[PDB]
Amino acid sequence: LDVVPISNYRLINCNTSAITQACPKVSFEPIPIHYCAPAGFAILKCNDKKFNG
Amino acid sequence: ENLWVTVYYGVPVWKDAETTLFCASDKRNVWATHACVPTDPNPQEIVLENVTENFNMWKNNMVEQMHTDIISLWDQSLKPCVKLTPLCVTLNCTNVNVTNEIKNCSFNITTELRDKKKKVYALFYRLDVVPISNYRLINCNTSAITQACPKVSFEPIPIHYCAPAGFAILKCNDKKFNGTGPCKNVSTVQCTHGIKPVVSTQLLLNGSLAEEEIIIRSENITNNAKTIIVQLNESVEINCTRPNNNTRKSIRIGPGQWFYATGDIIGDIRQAHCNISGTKWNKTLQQVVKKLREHFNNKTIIFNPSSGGDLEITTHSFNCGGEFFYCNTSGLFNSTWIGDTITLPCRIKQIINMWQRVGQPMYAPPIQGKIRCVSNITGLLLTRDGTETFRPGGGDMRDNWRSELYKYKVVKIEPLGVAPTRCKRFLGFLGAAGSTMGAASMTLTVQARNLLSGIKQLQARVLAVERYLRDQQLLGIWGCSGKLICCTNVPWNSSWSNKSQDEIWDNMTWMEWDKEINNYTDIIYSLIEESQNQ
Amino acid sequence: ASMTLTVQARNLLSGIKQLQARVLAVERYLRDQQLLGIWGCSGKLICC
Ligand SMILES: *[C@@H]1O[C@H](CO)[C@@H](O[C@@H]2O[C@H](CO)[C@@H](O[C@@H]3O[C@H](CO[C@H]4O[C@H](CO)[C@@H](O)[C@H](O)[C@@H]4O)[C@@H](O)[C@H](O[C@H]4O[C@H](CO)[C@@H](O)[C@H](O[C@H]5O[C@H](CO)[C@@H](O)[C@H](O)[C@@H]5O)[C@@H]4O)[C@@H]3O)[C@H](O)[C@H]2NC(C)=O)[C@H](O)[C@H]1NC(C)=O
Ligand SMILES: *[C@@H]1O[C@H](CO)[C@@H](O[C@@H]2O[C@H](CO)[C@@H](O)[C@H](O)[C@H]2NC(C)=O)[C@H](O)[C@H]1NC(C)=O
Ligand SMILES: *[C@@H]1O[C@H](CO)[C@@H](O[C@@H]2O[C@H](CO)[C@@H](O)[C@H](O)[C@H]2NC(C)=O)[C@H](O)[C@H]1NC(C)=O
Ligand SMILES: *[C@@H]1O[C@H](CO)[C@@H](O[C@@H]2O[C@H](CO)[C@@H](O)[C@H](O)[C@H]2NC(C)=O)[C@H](O)[C@H]1NC(C)=O
Ligand SMILES: *[C@@H]1O[C@H](CO)[C@@H](O[C@@H]2O[C@H](CO)[C@@H](O)[C@H](O)[C@H]2NC(C)=O)[C@H](O)[C@H]1NC(C)=O
Ligand SMILES: *[C@@H]1O[C@H](CO)[C@@H](O[C@@H]2O[C@H](CO)[C@@H](O)[C@H](O)[C@H]2NC(C)=O)[C@H](O)[C@H]1NC(C)=O
Ligand SMILES: *[C@@H]1O[C@H](CO)[C@@H](O[C@@H]2O[C@H](CO)[C@@H](O)[C@H](O)[C@H]2NC(C)=O)[C@H](O)[C@H]1NC(C)=O
Ligand SMILES: *[C@@H]1O[C@H](CO)[C@@H](O[C@@H]2O[C@H](CO)[C@@H](O)[C@H](O)[C@H]2NC(C)=O)[C@H](O)[C@H]1NC(C)=O
Ligand SMILES: *[C@@H]1O[C@H](CO)[C@@H](O[C@@H]2O[C@H](CO)[C@@H](O)[C@H](O)[C@H]2NC(C)=O)[C@H](O)[C@H]1NC(C)=O
Ligand SMILES: *[C@@H]1O[C@H](CO)[C@@H](O[C@@H]2O[C@H](CO)[C@@H](O)[C@H](O)[C@H]2NC(C)=O)[C@H](O)[C@H]1NC(C)=O
Ligand SMILES: *[C@@H]1O[C@H](CO)[C@@H](O[C@@H]2O[C@H](CO)[C@@H](O)[C@H](O)[C@H]2NC(C)=O)[C@H](O)[C@H]1NC(C)=O
Ligand SMILES: *[C@@H]1O[C@H](CO)[C@@H](O[C@@H]2O[C@H](CO)[C@@H](O)[C@H](O)[C@H]2NC(C)=O)[C@H](O)[C@H]1NC(C)=O
Ligand SMILES: *[C@@H]1O[C@H](CO)[C@@H](O[C@@H]2O[C@H](CO)[C@@H](O)[C@H](O)[C@H]2NC(C)=O)[C@H](O)[C@H]1NC(C)=O
Ligand SMILES: *[C@@H]1O[C@H](CO)[C@@H](O[C@@H]2O[C@H](CO)[C@@H](O)[C@H](O)[C@H]2NC(C)=O)[C@H](O)[C@H]1NC(C)=O
Ligand SMILES: *[C@@H]1O[C@H](CO)[C@@H](O)[C@H](O)[C@H]1NC(C)=O
Ligand SMILES: *[C@@H]1O[C@H](CO)[C@@H](O)[C@H](O)[C@H]1NC(C)=O
Ligand SMILES: *[C@@H]1O[C@H](CO)[C@@H](O)[C@H](O)[C@H]1NC(C)=O
Ligand SMILES: *[C@@H]1O[C@H](CO)[C@@H](O)[C@H](O)[C@H]1NC(C)=O
Ligand SMILES: *[C@@H]1O[C@H](CO)[C@@H](O)[C@H](O)[C@H]1NC(C)=O
Ligand SMILES: *[C@@H]1O[C@H](CO)[C@@H](O)[C@H](O)[C@H]1NC(C)=O
Repeated sequence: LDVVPISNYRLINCNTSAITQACPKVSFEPIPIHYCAPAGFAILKCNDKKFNG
Repeated sequence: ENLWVTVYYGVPVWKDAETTLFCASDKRNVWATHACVPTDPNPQEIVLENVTENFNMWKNNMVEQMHTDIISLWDQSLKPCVKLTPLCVTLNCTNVNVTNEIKNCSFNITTELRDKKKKVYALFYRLDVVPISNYRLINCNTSAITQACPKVSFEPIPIHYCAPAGFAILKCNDKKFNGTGPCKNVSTVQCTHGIKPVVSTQLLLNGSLAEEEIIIRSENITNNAKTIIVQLNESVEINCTRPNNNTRKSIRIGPGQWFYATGDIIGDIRQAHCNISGTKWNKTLQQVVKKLREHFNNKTIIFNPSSGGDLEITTHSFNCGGEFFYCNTSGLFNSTWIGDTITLPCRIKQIINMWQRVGQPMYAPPIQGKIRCVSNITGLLLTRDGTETFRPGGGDMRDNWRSELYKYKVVKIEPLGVAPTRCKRFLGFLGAAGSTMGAASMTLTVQARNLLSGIKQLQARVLAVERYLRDQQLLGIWGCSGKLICCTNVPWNSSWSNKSQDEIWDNMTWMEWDKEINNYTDIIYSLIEESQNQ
Repeated sequence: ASMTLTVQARNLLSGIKQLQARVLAVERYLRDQQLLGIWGCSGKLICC
């Protein structure tokens, strides 16, 4: 899936852009991020069990 | 008798100052990086009655500010695109199929595959190619050539400059005002008019016109070391064209790296040129000379072509539809004055070095089809030789901007001050500046509110807050932390001022008062702080 | 020492790292002033 026919083949993105490899020491495991309010603002939360949106 | 020092805050006075201004303006135009805000759809102008202010366009720091911002916008806009360093190879150039100025060059380039090369052809203008398998691009031995980002036009967008909190921009409205001196009609504005960042070298294009007559502005009309800016009260149209039906060819250099080359030319090869009406040009010169004879004695005045230097200075350059033209103006500056259509041939270049920055060339991609544009000559840049001789010239861009910013001055508001009185313990912003103190003291809230109203903007905002707080801390120390008018118990010294209450309050303005007791402020402020601790 | 309070009060106001330092200095100044306003004597250095 990463190789495309054109001494037979080319990498799939060589005619469109630069491919950057993932930095090898960097994992992709999700870390929970909390979003918090600045001074002057507040975040309100809805607690209705059947609330759809 | 019984006079005491009273502190007033929000007093409509000011002192000259330099600061950071912000833009206001309103795809991907080179001058539209959105680094700054939209305009005010209805900005106000406040006439200051009875205000005389000394202006000096040659000491105006707004010019330096504009020059720097223009360079920055240009450079930011050219960062995200293709460099042409892969093209610095030897070219094989001939003239086999062009004419019975343009060379047909072949060369090798890379492709998206690093192990492959191919031979390609392109047309180049002679001015961009230097002989050494015969030729090299003109800047390959000195720097990297970056092509213009292909989706970015260079058409000027008016930029308004606006004052930060704590500052004001004053405008001079005298019809015959030249570069310096007192202006008897001063208005306060939020922002400047929009100024188009038009780049040109001998004639000024698309600027403002003079209202009554031609105005000749110079720092020193009697020097030879200074330029002369001549503003016309009537425009002269200049019709420029690039008649060759050039085609565009797109060449792949690498992985998403595209180069735009001139392809072949359809039809005849013709020379670029500009058309100026003969009669308007002559009327313009009779008037330019007529007003020049008012500074010069009744001597013969002659005009000659630019005396020397490179193409950027000897010719009139401009950007017309994205192409960079250089035109020969010897057909205009060639005359003697004593007590049909003009055709200027031109040249086109693709590799340019703007604002005299050596080592930073840019390649303008060719533009598909014919180009035509009509511009307004609104002024001239002249110099003098050591009969008086004038020549067109001056490649220093600050002179173009001085022709629009000459009416504006930046001042800093100084809201705190004192005056004696008998107490013991809608005009708009600065509208009261020309009023007497007894009237002006009633608009203090208007100015107090205007003290609060990228890194350079954060620094400006943080500093304005710090200034505000330093004044509030001082008032808290003296007393009356919550008031704009504060009576204290320091008695008034007739030695600071022996003027009567009527002279001070019903005749003098706050500006006059500020000057009158300017050197006692470091005494009075200390006395207030000291009496407070008793 | 209580007679030199203005000397120190004035020295509370007197790149990114400098902007952060200056913004923070302002914020702590204001927090002290807000507190004094809540207690009373918002404009005084000595408050009974
Ligand atoms: C002083 O002030 C003068 C007045 O403002 C200036 O003159 C004006 O200068 C501008 C900019 O050069 C001229 O505007 C250009 O006019 C071109 C002519 O098009 C004509 O035909 C069009 C047909 O549809 C019509 O719509 C136009 O109204 C007009 O009749 C335009 O083609 C050109 O368009 C550019 O901007 C477009 C924005 O969307 C863009 O889409 C265009 O793309 C085209 O070209 C590119 C090039 O690669 C192709 O790739 C595209 O596929 C497509 O073909 C193009 O980028 C623009 O509107 C204006 O006409 C002119 N006025 C006069 C009276 O001539 C002076 O220049 C100022 N002086 C100085 C020194 O600056
Ligand atoms: C690509 O690799 C293949 C590998 O099989 C090469 O094909 C032949 O491989 C055998 C393996 O024993 C060799 O003995 C042959 O000599 C190879 N052929 C040739 C002509 O040498 C194939 O040639 C390689 N292609 C390229 C471009 O190197
Ligand atoms: C880069 O090369 C790839 C592969 O040849 C191109 O992708 C093909 O584009 C055509 C366009 O119609 C499609 O029909 C094919 O199905 C695509 N192939 C694959 C594997 O997706 C791609 O368009 C090329 N990019 C450029 C800029 O030319
Ligand atoms: C540069 O291009 C010219 C193009 O004319 C080459 O000159 C000759 O071109 C004719 C065209 O029919 C060929 O038949 C000749 O064989 C070319 N001359 C030679 C000596 O081969 C010229 O040679 C090219 N130069 C380089 C460095 O390639
Ligand atoms: C890069 O190459 C150009 C072209 O040879 C050099 O420009 C020439 O410099 C000499 C110096 O005396 C001038 O006399 C020529 O008139 C210049 N030629 C042109 C076309 O302007 C340039 O100096 C070289 N740069 C470096 C760093 O060597
Ligand atoms: C002094 O300058 C002001 C502008 O600051 C002039 O006021 C303008 O006058 C024109 C006359 O048609 C009006 O259209 C504008 O709307 C006025 N502008 C403002 C802000 O009021 C004023 O006329 C000038 N006075 C003199 C003696 O030159
Ligand atoms: C070139 O100068 C002419 C004449 O001064 C400008 O055309 C007129 O400008 C006035 C300004 O109030 C308008 O009211 C007229 O409607 C304009 N004429 C037309 C036909 O629209 C012209 O706009 C100037 N060109 C540039 C590029 O500034
Ligand atoms: C612009 O106008 C000002 C004001 O008239 C000129 O300044 C005067 O220049 C004469 C020259 O001898 C001095 O004696 C006056 O004292 C100057 N007046 C002031 C208020 O300083 C100025 O020279 C003019 N400049 C041009 C290029 O016309
Ligand atoms: C404006 O230009 C004139 C002419 O160059 C200056 O006048 C000269 O000033 C120098 C200074 O010492 C004298 O030595 C010359 O003899 C003066 N020449 C004349 C003709 O008087 C004048 O000083 C300049 N003014 C400013 C403000 O720069
Ligand atoms: C520059 O081009 C303009 C038009 O774009 C010319 O203006 C026209 O001139 C003819 C001359 O007979 C008039 O009949 C038209 O009515 C004019 N059109 C407009 C809109 O005014 C202008 O003359 C050209 N300038 C030069 C120097 O040739
Ligand atoms: C502008 O064009 C004029 C001619 O129309 C050029 O002047 C000529 O320059 C050559 C250079 O060798 C002289 O031999 C001629 O005698 C000059 N002609 C006249 C009438 O003096 C002028 O050099 C060109 N200027 C620019 C900046 O290109
Ligand atoms: C300025 O205009 C004059 C007059 O048109 C030009 O004088 C010409 O000079 C050339 C020089 O070789 C003579 O051959 C012509 O016969 C002269 N013209 C006339 C009518 O006698 C002068 O050259 C022009 N200057 C420039 C720089 O072009
Ligand atoms: C420059 O020439 C081209 C081609 O001669 C003109 O554009 C069109 O090109 C297509 C290509 O297939 C032709 O089918 C069209 O008939 C051409 N248009 C016209 C009106 O002939 C292009 O317009 C020319 N440019 C100019 C400014 O004349
Ligand atoms: C500018 O000065 C004029 C007078 O020099 C001021 O006009 C006076 O305004 C007062 C206001 O009550 C009137 O009582 C006087 O009768 C006016 N004098 C004249 C001669 O009409 C004018 O108000 C001043 N401008 C400002 C903003 O205060
Ligand atoms: C690889 O090259 C050989 C050489 O003939 C060809 O037969 C084969 O079909 C090619 N394969 C691809 C994917 O191009
Ligand atoms: C381009 O590369 C080929 C490779 O053989 C060479 O023969 C040709 O002369 C090169 N072209 C130029 C203009 O150097
Ligand atoms: C190009 O190279 C040929 C080879 O001899 C030479 O004769 C010709 O004069 C050269 N042209 C340039 C511009 O160097
Ligand atoms: C420009 O100034 C001259 C000076 O006399 C005047 O005669 C001419 O009418 C003015 N032009 C305009 C458009 O007002
Ligand atoms: C311009 O005025 C001068 C004055 O002598 C005259 O000689 C010249 O022919 C005039 N030019 C035009 C285009 O009328
Ligand atoms: C005025 O200044 C003199 C300076 O010696 C001082 O002695 C006097 O008391 C002062 N008067 C007032 C009203 O401050």
